[PDB]
Amino acid sequence: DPLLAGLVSLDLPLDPLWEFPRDRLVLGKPLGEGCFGQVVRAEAFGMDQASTVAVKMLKDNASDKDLADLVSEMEVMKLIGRHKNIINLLGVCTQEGPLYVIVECAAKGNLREFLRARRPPGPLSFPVLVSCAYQVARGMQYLESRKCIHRDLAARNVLVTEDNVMKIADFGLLPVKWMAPEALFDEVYTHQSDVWSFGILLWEIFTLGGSPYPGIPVEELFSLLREGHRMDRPPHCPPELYGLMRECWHAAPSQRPTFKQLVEALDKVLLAV
Ligand SMILES: *CCC(=O)Nc1ccc(CN2C(=O)N(c3cc(OC)cc(OC)c3)Cc3cnc(Nc4ccc(N5CCN(C)CC5)cc4)nc32)cc1
Repeated sequence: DPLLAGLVSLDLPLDPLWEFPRDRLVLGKPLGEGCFGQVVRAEAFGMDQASTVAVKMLKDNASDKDLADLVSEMEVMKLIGRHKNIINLLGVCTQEGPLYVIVECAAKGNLREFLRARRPPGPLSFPVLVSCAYQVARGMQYLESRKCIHRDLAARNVLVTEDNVMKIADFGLLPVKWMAPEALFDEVYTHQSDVWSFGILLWEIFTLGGSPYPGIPVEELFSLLREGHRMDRPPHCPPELYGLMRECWHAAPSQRPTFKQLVEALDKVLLAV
């Protein structure tokens, strides 16, 4: 791999808006596993005193394509801007050392595992669940306003902080069960296909980390969706929230709610409870 094998130093351009001093960073233990590169917990000073963050870097066997992908993800996160319910870029280290991309840490892991660990034989009351759904819709509303189509919205892609704040990951760049029909069949992706995926995520939330379309092989999902198959109401789900899911899975993208409406609708349920 030319660039990584050939250069003693990697002369990425200095962006002063984002560059973070390496000596104010303390690298710690690895985070998750290793399918999306190498990510570690770290402490960052003066983001005065410390705070916990997550740091992505190249695995020691990275290819030039891994380098390009890390850089591109970095660049995309710079343009998207900050919001409470997404994993935010906090800084980069590009000058005179290894490439480090510093983002927000979410101590409790992804939403699917958070929910499943806390299943009852309470903790996952109706208000907690609606709050999860609400927070994710707010993040998606933000992303949509920044013209960012996620394309892989799922509970495994939503991370949970120490304070139970939902944060969407992988906004900057088997998934088939989260894909809208127009994306499944015609590889078309729009904000309204993210809304479909959000419907699946909603079902995920109210089955407390359940797996979508249980018992069904991915190969048959094509025709099943074509024949108009839809998942049924989760036991932990009032008919009015199920109505929301079903609307998100409208065959016609224009007849699905927008994220603005999902936020307003879920906000209402929260005030009531
Ligand atoms: C192949 C499956 C797999 O390994 N998935 C996976 C890998 C790594 C992470 C960790 N991340 C993460 O990648 N973050 C991130 C980086 C980044 O780079 C620019 C961009 C992002 O979105 C745009 C996100 C962020 C992040 C924030 N917090 C956490 N916290 C975390 C805490 C605990 C855990 N656990 C996982 C599993 N188990 C059993 C216990 C605890 C994971 C993550 N992580 C990341 C996530 C998934």
